Amino acid sequence: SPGIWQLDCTHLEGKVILVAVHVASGYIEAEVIPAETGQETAYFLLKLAGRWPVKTVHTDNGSNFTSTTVKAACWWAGIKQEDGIPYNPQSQGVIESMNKELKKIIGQVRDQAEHLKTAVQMAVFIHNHKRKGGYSAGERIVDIIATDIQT
Amino acid sequence: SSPGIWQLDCTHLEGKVILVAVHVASGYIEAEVIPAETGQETAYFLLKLAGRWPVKTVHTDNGSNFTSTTVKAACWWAGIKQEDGIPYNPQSQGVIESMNKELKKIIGQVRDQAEHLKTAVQMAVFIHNHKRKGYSAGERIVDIIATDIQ
Ligand SMILES: O=C1Cc2ccccc2/C1=C\c1ccc2c(c1C(=O)O)OCO2
Ligand SMILES: O=C1Cc2ccccc2/C1=C\c1ccc2c(c1C(=O)O)OCO2
Ligand SMILES: O=C1Cc2ccccc2/C1=C\c1ccc2c(c1C(=O)O)OCO2
Ligand SMILES: O=C1Cc2ccccc2/C1=C\c1ccc2c(c1C(=O)O)OCO2
Repeated sequence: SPGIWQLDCTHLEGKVILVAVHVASGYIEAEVIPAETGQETAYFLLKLAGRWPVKTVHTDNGSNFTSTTVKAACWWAGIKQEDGIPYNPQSQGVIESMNKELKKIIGQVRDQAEHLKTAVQMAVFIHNHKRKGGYSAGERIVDIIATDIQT
Repeated sequence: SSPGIWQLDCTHLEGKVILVAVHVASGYIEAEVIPAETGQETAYFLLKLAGRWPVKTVHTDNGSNFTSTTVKAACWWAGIKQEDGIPYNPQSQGVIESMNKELKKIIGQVRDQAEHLKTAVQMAVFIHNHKRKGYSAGERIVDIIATDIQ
């Protein structure tokens, strides 16, 4: 469970925002891409798994589930690729809520940056630092993974 | 003071620039390929970093990025103390130089498995961070920051 991530893809300004959520903590990484292809998704997972211990990924849709490039990246990085089917239905709502939160932050900083990608990274910054402890998502992920290392 | 300190490091390969941030206390890195090191690239890269780890201090890699107003804007935004990168401890220039070689060596060993340099560079970041030294850099940074919170 310290190793489970969920991929999430949302839209804004006719661009695509790919998001990985660390399910246990709510911590995210996100990027702007021109379209969600297998190649983007695979490259994004390679980045994530080099930066956090990614054991399992719940892919956002069936195309990325099926994608050969995605499977190659998952194999390369040691990731157990899974579907992202909400066998707990509160899953669709939690994600939908995140997407709305993120878009609201992106809107609040909209003005401080010329490009959408800068706004998105500002929104990642704010989401990850936001106090619940009240511990933030960033503190939780570190706490979860550190606990896990000492066992 | 050590859990928040990062060092910027810029190196070259295949006519492109590899921008690296090293968590000084753990050796853990993030890195990107850019067409050229500009203030804007450096500022955007720092914004990314500080959204993903608690970045308190950055030692910039050179005086241009030290001076750059875009880099100062991103440091301000993200709450980062921008410092110089003067190796007051000389054991620094040597540690950074070794890393760059280690990275290029890893990039060379994977270079065949990916069409693009960016992919090879992220493979290298993956290999460096996971390498057992037997704790890894990725293990160390989590333990350093966890200890700090608690
Ligand atoms: O003006 C500000 C304040 C600020 C605070 C934090 C980060 C960036 C910026 C910033 C501009 C900017 C800078 C670099 C970029 C970039 C943009 C942008 O305007 O989108 O796009 C890609 O690299
Ligand atoms: O530990 C981590 C991992 C991480 C990853 C990304 C962002 C923050 C953090 C983080 C901690 C943290 C969190 C929120 C904060 C904050 C701190 C902090 O510096 O302790 O101070 C302001 O709001
Ligand atoms: O073939 C493989 C094996 C592999 C293992 C891990 C990650 C990528 C790849 C990969 C290809 C690839 C995929 C996406 C990319 C990308 C490349 C590339 O070939 O550089 O460049 C940008 O997005
Ligand atoms: O805890 C962290 C943070 C982190 C950030 C980035 C990469 C790895 C890790 C990491 C741990 C880890 C490290 C090396 C390994 C390894 C593990 C692991 O999965 O625990 O298993 C194989 O070599």
